Amino acid sequence: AMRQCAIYGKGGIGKSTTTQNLVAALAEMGKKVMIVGCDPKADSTRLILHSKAQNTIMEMAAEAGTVEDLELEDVLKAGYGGVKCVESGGPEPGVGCAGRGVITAINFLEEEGAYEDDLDFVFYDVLGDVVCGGFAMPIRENKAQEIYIVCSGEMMAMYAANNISKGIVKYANSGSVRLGGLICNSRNTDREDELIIALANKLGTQMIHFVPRDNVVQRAEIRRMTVIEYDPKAKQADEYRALARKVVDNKLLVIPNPITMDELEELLMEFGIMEVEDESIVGKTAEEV
Amino acid sequence: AMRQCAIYGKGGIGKSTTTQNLVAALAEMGKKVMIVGCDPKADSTRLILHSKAQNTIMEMAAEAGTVEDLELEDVLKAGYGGVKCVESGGPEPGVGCAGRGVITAINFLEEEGAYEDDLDFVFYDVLGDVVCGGFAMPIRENKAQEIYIVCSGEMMAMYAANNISKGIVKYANSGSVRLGGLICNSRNTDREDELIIALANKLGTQMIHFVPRDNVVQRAEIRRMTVIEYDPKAKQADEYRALARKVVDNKLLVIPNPITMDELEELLMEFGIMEVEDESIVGKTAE
Ligand code: SF4
Repeated sequence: AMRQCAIYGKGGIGKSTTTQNLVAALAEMGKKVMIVGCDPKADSTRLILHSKAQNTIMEMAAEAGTVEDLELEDVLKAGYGGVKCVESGGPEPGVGCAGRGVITAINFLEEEGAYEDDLDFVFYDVLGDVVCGGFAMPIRENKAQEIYIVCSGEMMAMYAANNISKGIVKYANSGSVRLGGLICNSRNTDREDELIIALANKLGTQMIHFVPRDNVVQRAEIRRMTVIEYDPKAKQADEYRALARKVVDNKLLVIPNPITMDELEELLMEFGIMEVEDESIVGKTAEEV
Repeated sequence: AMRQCAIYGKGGIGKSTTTQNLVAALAEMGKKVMIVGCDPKADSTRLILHSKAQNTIMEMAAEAGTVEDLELEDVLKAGYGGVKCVESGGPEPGVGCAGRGVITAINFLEEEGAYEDDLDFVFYDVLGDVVCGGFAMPIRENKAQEIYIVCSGEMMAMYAANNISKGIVKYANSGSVRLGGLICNSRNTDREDELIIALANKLGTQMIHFVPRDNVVQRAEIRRMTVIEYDPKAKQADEYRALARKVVDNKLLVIPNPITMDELEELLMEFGIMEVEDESIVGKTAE
């Protein structure tokens, strides 16, 4: 009776790190979990396998005679906590569509019976920036019912969360796909905490957890590992464990309430991220006072 | 002889700011220019029009029903120095496609005769992060002949520069889309200068210009303007005029030579952005 989840968020903010650590803690708790990477951009499996780069289904295709001639074992690779891993692979530059590749990979995993196995969770790690139909395919195709949005207290991360929420709504008139909460990947930015709680509230959801910035996360990283594995006796490990427990016992699943741009900027100015715009100087050259 | 150009690069490194400043410098030089924004998360015309957000072709049709029931005048606006600005409009979250969106905007403007107007340049401001078929459409359709890639001395941005080069490589045999050079948006990083000149070399192109970081940029920005208009006497203005001069006279247009991820990491390490990997302590606990 597995739960299909998706962690969405923009890049450049440690989404993959928080995802893998989250997945590590779950395994530690006694859960069988499978990670399906769906981000063209940042290795969402290296920390579970100590790998520099896991071979993707897409490259194992644009070379190994296309899909039907692939062996599950060459794609799926278990790691720490026996957590199974899989990397979809992004689109062939200039030609492919990220959405299509991701679906082809999921299909493969279903057909080759990868889900018919005793698995508690499955986390799809999707790039959640420009939420085009491509990247929303995991939602349109009912391949993940619970979505958690990794964001931080900065403009683009939040614009991204709003866009990801609009994608979810678009398919709310048809399915179990729901928003389960926001995960704030701290940037040690003032009031980031409150900013995300306020955002969650407006969206109709919750901030499932605040992941602090801890220099241990990076040490466990350049050694290609999660914190939970490096130093289980680390304060940070408890941080993810707290997140792992809350996702397990989470019952809030809603159809988000995207906000407007003005509404979003209001939020930013309200909690001290972006300043109020001085309308008097707009368009004034230096010569003009 | 109108030149069809495009500036490609990832988000978060000042691409649109450099694009608008560069276009500003061209207008100051007498060039009649038009900007067509094709970036979902970055206003590419706001510094030229002094506005917070320009009505996009997409949302101005979702209104009036559909493109045919649309007036050029409502989509194309002119701002500083006569520069004409058009905003494509990103994809409807969860459903649209950048490839579809850009073609819709290009086709309309062509049908409305926005191009044959005496115009010396057209600049497509395109997000060049994941170079999926959708964001490469301006390439597949030969709408952007000379591409200039904005990048900076950092992994993701150089990686983006590489992926854009493959996109250009992929349609070599069909059109006239070429790589004109790289533009380095300085990030106050040591050697960034050299790093990007090295990358260009590997790619087979040129570092057309190094754009310094300078607070006058943010000060013009906050007033919704380009440095050229805000403070024509500032050194940065000359920095942009220099880039515009090299672009107007540029004749080094090529088909790029992508590199491997390994060839890319070797570059970061050499110029010291990335450190060497301690083989030995991999996955080895610590304790
Ligand atoms: S739907 Fe998205 S990922 Fe797919 S080709 Fe279009 S912009 Fe790219």
